[PDB]
Amino acid sequence: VTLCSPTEDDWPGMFLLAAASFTDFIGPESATAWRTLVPTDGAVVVRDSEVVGMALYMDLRLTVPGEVVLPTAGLSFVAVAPTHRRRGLLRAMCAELHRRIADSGYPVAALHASEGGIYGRFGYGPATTLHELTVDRRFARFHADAPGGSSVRLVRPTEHRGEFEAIYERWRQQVPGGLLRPQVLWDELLAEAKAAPGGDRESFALLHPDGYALYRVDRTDLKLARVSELRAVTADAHCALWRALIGLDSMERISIITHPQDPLPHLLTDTRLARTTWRQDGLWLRIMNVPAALEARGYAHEVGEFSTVLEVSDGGRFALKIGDGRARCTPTDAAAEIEMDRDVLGSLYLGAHRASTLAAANRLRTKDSQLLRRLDAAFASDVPVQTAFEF
Amino acid sequence: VTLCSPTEDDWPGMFLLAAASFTDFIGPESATAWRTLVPTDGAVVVRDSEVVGMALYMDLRLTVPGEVVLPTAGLSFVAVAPTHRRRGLLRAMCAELHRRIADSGYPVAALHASEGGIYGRFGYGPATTLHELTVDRRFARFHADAPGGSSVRLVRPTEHRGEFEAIYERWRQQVPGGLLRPQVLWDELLAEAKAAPGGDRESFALLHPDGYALYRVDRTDLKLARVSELRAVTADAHCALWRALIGLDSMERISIITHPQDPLPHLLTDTRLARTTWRQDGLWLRIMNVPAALEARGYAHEVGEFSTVLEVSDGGRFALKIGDGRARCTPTDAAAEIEMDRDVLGSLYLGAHRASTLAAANRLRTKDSQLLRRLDAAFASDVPVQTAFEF
Amino acid sequence: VTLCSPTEDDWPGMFLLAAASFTDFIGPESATAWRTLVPTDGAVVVRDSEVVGMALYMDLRLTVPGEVVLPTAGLSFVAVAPTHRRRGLLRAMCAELHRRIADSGYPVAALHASEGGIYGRFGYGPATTLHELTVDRRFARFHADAPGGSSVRLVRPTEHRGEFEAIYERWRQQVPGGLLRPQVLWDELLAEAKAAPGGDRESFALLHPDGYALYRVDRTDLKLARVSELRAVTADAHCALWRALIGLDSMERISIITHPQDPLPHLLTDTRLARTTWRQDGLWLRIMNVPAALEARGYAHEVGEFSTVLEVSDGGRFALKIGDGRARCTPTDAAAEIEMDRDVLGSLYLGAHRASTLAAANRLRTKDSQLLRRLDAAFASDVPVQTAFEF
Amino acid sequence: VTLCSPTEDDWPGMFLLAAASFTDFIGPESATAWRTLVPTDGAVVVRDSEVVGMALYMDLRLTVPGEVVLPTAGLSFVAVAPTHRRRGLLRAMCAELHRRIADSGYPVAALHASEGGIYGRFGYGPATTLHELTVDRRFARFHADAPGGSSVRLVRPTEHRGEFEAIYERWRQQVPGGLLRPQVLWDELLAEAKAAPGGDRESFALLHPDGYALYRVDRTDLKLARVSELRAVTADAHCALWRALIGLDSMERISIITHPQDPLPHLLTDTRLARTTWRQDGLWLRIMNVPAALEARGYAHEVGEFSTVLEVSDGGRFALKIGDGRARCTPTDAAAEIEMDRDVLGSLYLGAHRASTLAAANRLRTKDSQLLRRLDAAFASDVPVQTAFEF
Amino acid sequence: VTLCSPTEDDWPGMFLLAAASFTDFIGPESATAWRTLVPTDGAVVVRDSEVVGMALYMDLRLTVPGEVVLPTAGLSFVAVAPTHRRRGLLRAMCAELHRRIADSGYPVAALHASEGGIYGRFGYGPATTLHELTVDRRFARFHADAPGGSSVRLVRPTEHRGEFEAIYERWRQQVPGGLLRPQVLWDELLAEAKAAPGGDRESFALLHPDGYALYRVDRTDLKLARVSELRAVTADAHCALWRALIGLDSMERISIITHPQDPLPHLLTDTRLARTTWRQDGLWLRIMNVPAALEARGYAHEVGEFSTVLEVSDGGRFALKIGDGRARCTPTDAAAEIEMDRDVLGSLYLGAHRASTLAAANRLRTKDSQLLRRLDAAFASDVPVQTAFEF
Ligand SMILES: CC(C)NC(=N)NC(=N)Nc1ccc(Cl)cc1
Ligand SMILES: CC(C)NC(=N)NC(=N)Nc1ccc(Cl)cc1
Ligand SMILES: CC(C)NC(=N)NC(=N)Nc1ccc(Cl)cc1
Ligand SMILES: CC(C)NC(=N)NC(=N)Nc1ccc(Cl)cc1
Ligand SMILES: CC(C)NC(=N)NC(=N)Nc1ccc(Cl)cc1
Repeated sequence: VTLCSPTEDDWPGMFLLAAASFTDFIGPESATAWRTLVPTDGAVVVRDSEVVGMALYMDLRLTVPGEVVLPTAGLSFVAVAPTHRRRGLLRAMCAELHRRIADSGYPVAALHASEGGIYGRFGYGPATTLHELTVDRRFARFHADAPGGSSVRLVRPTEHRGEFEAIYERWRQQVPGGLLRPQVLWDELLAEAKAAPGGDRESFALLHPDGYALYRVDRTDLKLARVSELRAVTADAHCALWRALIGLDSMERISIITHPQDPLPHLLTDTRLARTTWRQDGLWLRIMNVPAALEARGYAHEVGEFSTVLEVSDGGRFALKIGDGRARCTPTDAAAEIEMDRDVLGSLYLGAHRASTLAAANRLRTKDSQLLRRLDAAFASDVPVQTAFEF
Repeated sequence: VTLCSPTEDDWPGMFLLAAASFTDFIGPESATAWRTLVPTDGAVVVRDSEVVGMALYMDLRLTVPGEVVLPTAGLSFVAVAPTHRRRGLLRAMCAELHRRIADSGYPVAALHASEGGIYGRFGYGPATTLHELTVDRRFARFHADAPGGSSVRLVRPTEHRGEFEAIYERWRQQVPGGLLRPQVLWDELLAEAKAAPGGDRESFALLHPDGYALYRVDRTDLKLARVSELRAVTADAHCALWRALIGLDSMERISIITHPQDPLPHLLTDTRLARTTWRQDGLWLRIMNVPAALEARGYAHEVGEFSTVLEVSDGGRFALKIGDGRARCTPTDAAAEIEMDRDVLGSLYLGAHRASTLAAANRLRTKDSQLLRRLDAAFASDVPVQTAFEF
Repeated sequence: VTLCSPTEDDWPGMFLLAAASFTDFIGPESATAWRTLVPTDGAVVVRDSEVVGMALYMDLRLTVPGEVVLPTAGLSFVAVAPTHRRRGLLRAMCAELHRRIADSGYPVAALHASEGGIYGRFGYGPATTLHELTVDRRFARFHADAPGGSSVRLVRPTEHRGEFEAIYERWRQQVPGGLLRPQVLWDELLAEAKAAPGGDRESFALLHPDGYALYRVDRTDLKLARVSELRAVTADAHCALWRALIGLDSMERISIITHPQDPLPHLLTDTRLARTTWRQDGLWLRIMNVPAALEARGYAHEVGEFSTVLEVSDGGRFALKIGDGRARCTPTDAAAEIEMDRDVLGSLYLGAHRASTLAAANRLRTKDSQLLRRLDAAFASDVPVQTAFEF
Repeated sequence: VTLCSPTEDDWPGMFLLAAASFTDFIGPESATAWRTLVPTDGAVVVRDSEVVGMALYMDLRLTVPGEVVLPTAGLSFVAVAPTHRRRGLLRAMCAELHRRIADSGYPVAALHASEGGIYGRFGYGPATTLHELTVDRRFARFHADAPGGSSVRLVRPTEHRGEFEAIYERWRQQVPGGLLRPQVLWDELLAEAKAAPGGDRESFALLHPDGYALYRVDRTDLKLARVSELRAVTADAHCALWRALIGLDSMERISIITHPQDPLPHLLTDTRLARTTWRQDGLWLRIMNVPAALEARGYAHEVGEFSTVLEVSDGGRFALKIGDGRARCTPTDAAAEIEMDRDVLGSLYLGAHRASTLAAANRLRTKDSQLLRRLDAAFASDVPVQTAFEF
Repeated sequence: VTLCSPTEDDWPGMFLLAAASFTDFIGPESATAWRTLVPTDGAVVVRDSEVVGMALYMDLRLTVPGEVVLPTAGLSFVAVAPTHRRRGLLRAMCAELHRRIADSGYPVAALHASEGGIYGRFGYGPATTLHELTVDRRFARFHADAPGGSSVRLVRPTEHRGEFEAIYERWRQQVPGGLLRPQVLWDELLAEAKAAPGGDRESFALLHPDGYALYRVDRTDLKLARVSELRAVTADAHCALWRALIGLDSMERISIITHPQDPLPHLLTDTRLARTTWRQDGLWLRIMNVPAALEARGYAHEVGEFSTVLEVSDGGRFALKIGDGRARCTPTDAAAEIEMDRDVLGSLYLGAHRASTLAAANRLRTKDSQLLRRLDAAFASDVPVQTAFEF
């Protein structure tokens, strides 16, 4: 077996492995559009001749706490032929891409995991949490305090592309987890909004000056509406869109994949009607350069200046000083006050997981409980972390 | 209809309403043990003659952030006959008990809600969150970092009552949400640990010096073990008990009703195996005396001294100064900087809900985003809020 | 918001609201064929610019007891945008159409209800009952008395359109509930008889000189045949078609949406094999002109001449004389002997609901039990009321 | 009603009956390809004018024990209109085809039965057994002894047609139950390997020099892979293909319709993971000429020479001598030592059913237990009987 | 941890581990009756003080092909505390019991496996196959050939204990897999035949001079009868009992756990009505002494004398001569012609698995296909292998 950058002649072999590996593999046409986000030298293949393994990264822009946008290597299209399992192909492909990503200057890599048990050992930690809420809209009444007690329009998505793009662009710059959505991914999204013979029903949109929701009736459950994406830049827009969704009088239930701090339940007289039906890891992060990542993000202003020594397992030891919402992270050989594997740092990085929770599992080790409280407070995000789109 | 404290002659009428109202109504014997926690004048009935409504409170001790224990009026046994709906009986009974609770000197009242839409309008806010985790133990492997890589014993619960009582007593004093469990409730718990003809299977216990788990196989799904209660005072005890539960080799699944910050998922190589199968409000709080409650709890040391003016809707306006982890809360007629209904304060009080999340639903109103960040940080609990036992 | 007859420019806005409101919305092509049944001034829209509400009526011909055919305004395509709920749009649109229908000379309006709780307050009463029967054909044996112990042919529907049209035309003139089916609706029916990729299987027909059945195998349950429509003008035809349907030896079950007096169960040695799997209101009626409707239908010859005074709530008081199967219905200020809301009269009108049943719910009020027996007998239909087709 | 060979003018009438009778009826195009396997005079129709019954046979080649290939009449496309049940059409059509098959010189006829209770009385006995195995691949580990501890390639079926044809051709000559697969059936198979809108997902192939597997992900259960066909000429190929199928890491389950002696379970450390989820009769046989069939197949060499007298109910009495793996079967009027109906002989013929098992049901009658043991041993097949393809 | 024979003081500790390990653990009373089958020194415990592991064997009598009865060590009550997994306790307990069993003179050990992946590596091979058949009795018609076209009585089990014992005793001596059922196990069986509050319904019996069936209606599915045990010594008795079971006119379905050669399906006009709903390994065998086991059983008379050399992996090499239905098995250092692990021999031993099937998985290795055919024929059982009762 050999590992190398694919030639044009490798891509049909890659698309066969993709079709056999991914049920959501639209086809070679969709694949060729995503391919425009893959840099030169962003892809590796393993050949036995025939393609038996592949992996690549896309050039992404990820928003982190403090509204800072990082260049991010988005791992995707990772697959090993069912004929070639347990031969170290995944480890070899991840080692080569990680070498290329680090050499190229990316401070972070990111992925969506097909299973929970793979990517930890390669230094990825789950950094966003997906939370599905299902509302029994038949009983849903808005609280007396809820805003907006007709700013929303029901529209055809393909006729309002410009407005969706501009709202999304405002949203993604404000929210940790936000990703820049390039033109080719808007092309894909609006092509999926069409009804397909034997497939999805037509998508509709609810459009506010400061937010939109895209939804469709479920293929088989005709009383369920699924919200594919709701992006609101203001609380007024979020509440106005939910008032419209709860007005889908022919549905029994509205479901959305959202984040744990979605204020929806608080909009209703019965908080219990917004039921959590599913929870899962969303975006995973591998911190490629510990000092560049820790100095780049903003920190909570509420915690007073403090200094510590952080060791990442096989990733350096650093003097970490955090104050006035900024970190300075410098090499040191001083004794470590905090130790953790690289994956744990990625889990902390967008504020989705508390240092004290990881400490209670012994994933993060310190003898100082005051230092733990300070890290928890500092790494917290003012704006709750959300998940942009899967890749 | 008349509202009054019940006489001894009213109790058979109350037990009939209870049997008709509550499916979990063990019987008059269990009821008579809980009755020892009801103070003189802790109960009201409505008569049409026959009992058509009832409500009472029990004397409880609730742990709040800072390890402070508050006298708490636990509302329970609330029922209105199906013959007497929509006649204002619940509002009349809650108004009278709230008068008695406030006059008696309780700073807080608490309940478990049969539905989500009732108790908000009486000033109760959901203050703890129940989180059911279901583990597919067949795939569960402990992370290399997990502690305890035989401190636990498999025992009969009724033979180790003293040890369970002492561990629980340590747990409940340390954790916000903790409740003192009186002798009569230990009597009930150990009577429910017995197998019943046509009912529950036998409970077993896993016992560590610093924690215990009580579990039983499900009545009908013989491959599911349900953990009824796991109380761990140390991280080592928590991990050791889960190692033993994952060693129940005849089960496919282990389920527990826990809290959102349970570190279990982080103990495993695959965090996704600890699946969230259910989430719901647990304990609800009504703040009866705003200054006594806000001055009693401890606050985060990480936030610097700040002053604000808080108005509770029909519950006073106060100068609120928070610093060095303590609050001072004094009458003022100065302009309000923060306004919220009483129920919202109860939701904030144990740190389960963020001020910024309630603000995004307009349940809490301020024009100062810096003040919101400061309240979020100050009201946060170092020790995650848990739910003790239902009542 | 403004209410008006739509211009040609409004129809794309109406088709967007329709797609978002109705899951069964084939598309703009099907819509344009139904549109040929809508008279000039048969449609209203509400604009905010954009269409946020719509309603129309079609010109129909409804058969009532005595084989009398009434011009009928069939309400359809009624929808309010999810953005515009609770603003009185439905009440405003129904008030305007009802004004136009009454002014145009229609004695009755009719609809199929999307939910049971809407149309009562606008004067519509459920007037036909849908009854789904599911037969376990594996056990079905015909009684010794059953007729037809090969008059039926298995055919392709599109090749026998003329014969279906002529049988249906005989059926609809004989049966209360019958509707004239115009050419455009035969076009639609035969287009739905085609198999669709990802959709319905091919329909087949069973054809007798005096009846037909259209059926298809269910999309997903391949052992269920669904009869979409069985129209039999004679008992011999009805029994012959069921003999053929019970001969679908590859099916386990045959289901049909029929009426409560379907004689099918009586054809079998085991009446219980024709199981009632679903029951629901079918056609709803609003009596627009009380005297024109009550004088138009025929009444049971078995009841002797009687006179009464009927008051319809806000719909007039009338001297009602019924004899020799005919009614005379004239204005009076004499004291009322019978009172009911308009919706109740529509429920009585085709004989689907008994006066004595509505009296027992206090929907119809009299102090005379003899008068109730006389109304029950008079309003009964000799020929059981059936449901023609949905609109 | 009349029975005759169809004219070209009958075929549209036959295709209508086929569409109404068979849910798996691809269409007239697929039907016209299978039609090339039907000999002149291989088809009968019943007319009432219109086609109300049909039956035909195809020219097949069936492998029997000893690697002997018999000309076989494959009954197929048998249907009676639902209008014409219980009129003896099936018996009349089977009697005429059986006359033509016997006169033409076929020693055996075969079919796949739509139900288990029809074909016994026409002399067909179930001769192969279908066994569905479902593997929970997440737990599947190969035994230390299992062969092949990368000979297999993941390929697109349509690009390797030549290789599939050559492996299948080797398989079908070696295994009892094997059928020659003509070019038109390879055309059909590779056309079904394509994804269909609203239908099947794309098929992939696993290709070894000495075996192949064709599989697809299930339409609706996206964690189930269904193996449509696995043909392995060697044990090494069988194990190598299963290693690759168990490497489909995105599936939970792999299902296959195989035979009772599939060695798969023995390849795994946990034999129980290969679960039997379904069992059913596969190919049915009617022995048309008792001596030609019994002399044609090979018998077990392990049993010593023996002689008996076999009577088939209304099918002759024969002196049957079996030795050195060969039978001689000659007319006799000597007393019968063994008696059975024709269907029972067909059940014994490929070794799928034991003589002693049929004797215990009194389907085969002898007074000699030693003769039963000898027949069981002689009729056993060295190579386990498999099912080729349905027709 | 220490391993030793338990004292009387250990048994309460063993019964706690048993209750926690086995859901079917009736209680200490049932346990004390089974305990009478455990020889002195038949039990081992591991102590940490407290019991953390246990295993024992019972003295059984197992019928093998040729109606030979072997003393058999039945392993049972094997459990390791969930606190003590992965410490080699099971391997240590099995090694000690196997030492004691071998020293005591048992030629074979046997068990029922809680999972399929444990006992292989300790030399146990699955030797019987459990086959659940579910009959839709509503369609079941007996074939014209079926025997018995009133020898059976419906009786109360507890009144006919003597007759059940005598039939079972005849059955168990005739059938490979048969076990002697001691008086204490008849006591248990007849105590389980009683209805329990919240548990099983009453059992009834069908009693023939030469067979019995015990059955009960399912706890929850009131249209399912479960046959717990059917023992028939003659084909006439087997058919007569099934005629009576198919006469349970209030049931839809009759289920039984039987063996793969049950002739039931052949008794019916539709063989497919006896559906295989479940298949699993039953009894597992460990051959403790290869020559004593191979010389003890009878072999097929149909195969001519042959000689080979068999090597069992770490269990000896033997000259194996089989002729006239008897084996001679003597030490040799000649080259092996056949090799297999000990577990494989146990799988072959009662005739449930074919040598050629195990060879195709490479669990049995020879270069001689003629030798494989001879072993398959020789190890076959004339009387099909059945499973007596679980332990
Ligand atoms: C929504 C998700 C599942 N879509 C993706 N998986 N992203 C994706 N398919 N990514 C991808 C990237 C590059 C190429 Cl060349 C081909 C595919
Ligand atoms: C575990 C919960 C549901 N148990 C309770 N509901 N508490 C409870 N039943 N409380 C209660 C309190 C007082 C009396 Cl007199 C009777 C009953
Ligand atoms: C079978 C039923 C549901 N079909 C209808 N709903 N009727 C219907 N769609 N009616 C309708 C009438 C007029 C117009 Cl312009 C557009 C649609
Ligand atoms: C895979 C099976 C179900 N396919 C078949 N049934 N065979 C089949 N359809 N046979 C067939 C034979 C001849 C003619 Cl003309 C038309 C059809
Ligand atoms: C029917 C089966 C499951 N019953 C058994 N497991 N046998 C069993 N429990 N055996 C057993 C043997 C000895 C003792 Cl001391 C205690 C129990």
